[PDB]
Amino acid sequence: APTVNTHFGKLRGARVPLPSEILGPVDQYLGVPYAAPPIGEKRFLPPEPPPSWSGIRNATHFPPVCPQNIHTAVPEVMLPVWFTANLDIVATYIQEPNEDCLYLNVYVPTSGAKPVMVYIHGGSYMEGTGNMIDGSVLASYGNVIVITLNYRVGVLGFLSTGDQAAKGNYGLLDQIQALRWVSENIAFFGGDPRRITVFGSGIGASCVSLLTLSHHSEGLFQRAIIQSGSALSSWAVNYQPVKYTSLLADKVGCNVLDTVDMVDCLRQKSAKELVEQDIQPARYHVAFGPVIDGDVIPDDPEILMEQGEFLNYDIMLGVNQGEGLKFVEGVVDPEDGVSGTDFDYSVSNFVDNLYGYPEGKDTLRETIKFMYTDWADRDNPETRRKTLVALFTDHQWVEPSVVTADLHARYGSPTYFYAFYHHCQSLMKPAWSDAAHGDEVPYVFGVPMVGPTDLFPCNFSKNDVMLSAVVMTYWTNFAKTGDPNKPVPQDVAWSKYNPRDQLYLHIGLKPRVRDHYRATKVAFWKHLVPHLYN
Amino acid sequence: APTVNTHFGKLRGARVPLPSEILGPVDQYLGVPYAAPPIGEKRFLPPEPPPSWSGIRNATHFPPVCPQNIHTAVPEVMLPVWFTANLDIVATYIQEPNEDCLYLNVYVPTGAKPVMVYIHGGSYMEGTGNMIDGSVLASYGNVIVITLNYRVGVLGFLSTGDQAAKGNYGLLDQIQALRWVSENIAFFGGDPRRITVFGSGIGASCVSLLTLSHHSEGLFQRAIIQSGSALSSWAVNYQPVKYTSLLADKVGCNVLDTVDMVDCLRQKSAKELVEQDIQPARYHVAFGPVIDGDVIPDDPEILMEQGEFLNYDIMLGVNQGEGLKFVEGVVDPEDGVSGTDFDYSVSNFVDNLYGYPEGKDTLRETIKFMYTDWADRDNPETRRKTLVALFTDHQWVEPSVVTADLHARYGSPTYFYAFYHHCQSLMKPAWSDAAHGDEVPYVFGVPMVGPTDLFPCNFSKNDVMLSAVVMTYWTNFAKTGDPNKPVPQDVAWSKYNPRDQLYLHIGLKPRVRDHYRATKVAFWKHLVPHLYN
Ligand SMILES: *[C@@H]1O[C@H](CO)[C@@H](O)[C@H](O)[C@H]1NC(C)=O
Ligand SMILES: *[C@@H]1O[C@H](CO)[C@@H](O)[C@H](O)[C@H]1NC(C)=O
Ligand SMILES: *[C@@H]1O[C@H](CO)[C@@H](O)[C@H](O)[C@H]1NC(C)=O
Ligand SMILES: *[C@@H]1O[C@H](CO)[C@@H](O)[C@H](O)[C@H]1NC(C)=O
Repeated sequence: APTVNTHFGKLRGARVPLPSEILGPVDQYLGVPYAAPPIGEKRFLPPEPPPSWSGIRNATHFPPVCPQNIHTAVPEVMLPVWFTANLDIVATYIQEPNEDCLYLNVYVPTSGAKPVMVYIHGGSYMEGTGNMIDGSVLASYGNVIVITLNYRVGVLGFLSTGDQAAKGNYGLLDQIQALRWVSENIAFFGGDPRRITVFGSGIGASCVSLLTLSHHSEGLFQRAIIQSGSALSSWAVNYQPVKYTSLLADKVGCNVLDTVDMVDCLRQKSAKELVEQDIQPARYHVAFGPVIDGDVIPDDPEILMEQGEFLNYDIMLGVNQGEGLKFVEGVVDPEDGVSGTDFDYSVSNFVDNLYGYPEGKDTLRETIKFMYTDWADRDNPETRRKTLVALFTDHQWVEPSVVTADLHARYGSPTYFYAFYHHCQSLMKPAWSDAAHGDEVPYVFGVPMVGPTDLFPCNFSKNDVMLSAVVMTYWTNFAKTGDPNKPVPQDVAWSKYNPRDQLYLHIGLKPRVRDHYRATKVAFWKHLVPHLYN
Repeated sequence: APTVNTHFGKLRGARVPLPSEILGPVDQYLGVPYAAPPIGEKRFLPPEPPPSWSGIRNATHFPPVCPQNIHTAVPEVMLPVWFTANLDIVATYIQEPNEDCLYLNVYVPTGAKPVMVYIHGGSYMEGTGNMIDGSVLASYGNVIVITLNYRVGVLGFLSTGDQAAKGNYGLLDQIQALRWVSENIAFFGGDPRRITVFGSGIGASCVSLLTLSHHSEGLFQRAIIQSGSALSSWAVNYQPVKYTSLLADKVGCNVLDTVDMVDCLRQKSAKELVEQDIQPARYHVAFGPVIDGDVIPDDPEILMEQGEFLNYDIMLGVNQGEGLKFVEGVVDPEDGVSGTDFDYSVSNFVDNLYGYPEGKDTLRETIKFMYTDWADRDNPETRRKTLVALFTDHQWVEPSVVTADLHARYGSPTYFYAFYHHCQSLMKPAWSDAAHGDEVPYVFGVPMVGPTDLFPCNFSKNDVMLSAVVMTYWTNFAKTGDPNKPVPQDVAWSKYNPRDQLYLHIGLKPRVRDHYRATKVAFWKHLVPHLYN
């Protein structure tokens, strides 16, 4: 009977033994309320502290997830491969969602106060839950506390009228609120409030990125790990909340004169209704997500990076070899190639969606075509496919991540960069593909140590286990000391990243330090492309 | 007393033994007239057959070279490094030039032998085949080597853009010299059926043009085009009318009627026409080959598409650092180039070649980007290398590749190379790679004789070994049209085609590679035309 005392009352967790003998068991406390339920008047309002309970509270079972619908259309590209490939298994987690969903899960190892790693999940700002990820392995192996949380998503989480009626960013405020709770209470679990690291993958990483740039998050956590995401990608921030919110208002018939009144009208509607609505944004953009409210996000995220807000965090970030898999998947023939006409089509469509037919568009389009053509093997259809993925991977992930890594390490503050060049073999993904979006997740959470799971049907080798131990060792070490190499040595040194040297860690079965990761491509998007048009 | 009978008379050459003991002696016949003197009425007229001579002609000494002046300004970048670095020694060859200068030199080893006809070239204004001694190439490769003299500068390429002066007289001289060889080299033990013509620099620009001419038909079978093309900005003069009239004004021979001004120009001393300081636009030529519609029927690129030169076996290539003189002015004592200096030269380059058209600003930044090493942005030494490469790629590599592509289009025999070696000397900065003309000494086997007045290089044993290799490749091509047959190296030089793009990397360790600087070549060929109108 594992019990822990907190500022709001006592709660009872469970001791669960890992299938692996070598790994020790963990005490896990599921469904701990970190805020008062955001329902009724509380909807579209910042989170409030949870009420206290007089007795011992049961933390044995998973709570309801936040209102969401996987069947309803959402941007496919934004979601991790493991997610879309296994929608059936995911559905078992999402069933019976409730607006009362602000809960978190805690995984504690069985010397001294332990570091705390707070994970932020994320599919597309519309879906997902921390429940899918079981932090037991990461906790027991690295001897740290692992936390997975649930936050308001979609309409309920990010609705904004662009004024005082609905400022937005409620999903982010929940994360802040969840972080305060950990800061004030994790000491009760044997956790160190002074050593708190927050990390996420994909959209989760975009959230982590934004948390580092916020005044509200100041003092709560010390380090961040930003995996395959940034505050700078086209779908990280919604620059038209007013447009998409009114579209919602019309669909539910909540159209009225005063924005204050229409928000109130939205409060009356069932939580289910607001979610189901088919509100599609412009391609590679988001209809409901973080906005620049002037409070939580005081300015354009890039400007905030220049101002130096997030320099007081130790930061580790990186990308995968083939993130943008879904960008070309539609157009790949059975021979695993892409035709020249198809290449020209995708490149042009890419320029259409991202740059929107500006002056000199014809000039840029040809320039993009040139940079991502392998002139040493012009005709090869397979290589044509690789470059096409690379085009999307570089633009949406690599360049924004690198710009972030540069701006953070500008004054020597601790920064680490990586490129993930390995992935499990599975039927979830075409055999010709490299490490795709989210493919780093299983190794971070030590899935090969437990073997194949319902969510990761991968056929893990001994090599997979070996790398997973390595990745976790790097990851937990960073949490403990802000240095990937200390204190637990590998049984290669991960060098610090600075704008001049540009050293990064190539993570694969063959690990090594390298420099200037795709710098020529990164330079193209950062420097040359802004010049070509206007 | 080495004597040979010809269609124009008997002539006696001299037999000279090579300093290398391994190499056998050669019979050399110097100053053989291949055309009637182009003087008086003959000036600015196509070459005519040489008159016969009744006695035995002495061919032991060099004849006068064509009218030229090395002191008078000519574009420095166009000239080979060995030439400009040793103007003093060059001057001894150029002394006493005479308008009666259409002579050639023959080098014969002691069955019928292949004939290699070399065409020299600095800038169309100067030079002579006399400077190059084909004895080594002849004795080692067992082939006949021929170096010729042709009309240069005003006398060689003056054009009024009409019938008064069609131009291309320098090329016509080369054609005429080739006819002479075709009809008479059999008397020397040569095979008229196996004739290869080759040249370096502007000389290579000529060979390229000869292959595209109707006039050259039937004369020669193979060509070796070294560090030159018919497509470079300075290969063809597209404003002959403009520069010719400038000359007329300076000599005071300017008139409305073209026939009369040409006639007046005939009156002037050969001396007067040469000395004149007439500078063309940068990287362009004031006097050179023109598109007359006869010798050069159309734009050289168009002629390539039409397929004129497909019936020739062709071998061509470039050097690693051709464009040395493009950046030499701007190199600091640290052997580096500053960013401001980098931006300056790149901007000036776009100014000269593209002439400030619309979207020049967009193009300028794109050039800057492509030739910046973003993996070592700050390095001043690397900035220097890229600056050399920019000029090297644009002026030599890309035009050469385009030529090689168009020739091998239907599978006709083509071979490509990149020369990645050079001798150590004071002629050239120590940091430099193989520069313009640096392949010449190895082609002509200079290391076999050791350092000469024209090539003060300190040749190592490695230099000798490579020179043997290069000559073996070269002479093999002359004999069979294949670099590998019949004499084996004791590496196989693969044929070049547009898809595979295989080339021979020539250095102390020769090897086959593919798609030589293809990304850079593709930039100049495909992307750059798009940016500006
Ligand atoms: C918690 O669950 C246990 C059974 O697992 C039950 O005995 C206990 O009464 C529950 N506590 C509360 C407060 O409901
Ligand atoms: C899973 O492993 C088995 C061997 O145990 C193999 O037959 C199968 O191909 C593997 N699956 C994938 C997707 O590689
Ligand atoms: C032939 O010419 C050479 C020039 O090198 C001269 O020295 C020689 O005396 C001449 N011989 C005769 C027989 O005229
Ligand atoms: C002369 O040769 C030596 C090596 O034998 C070399 O180090 C030196 O640079 C050479 N000097 C010149 C002027 O070629």
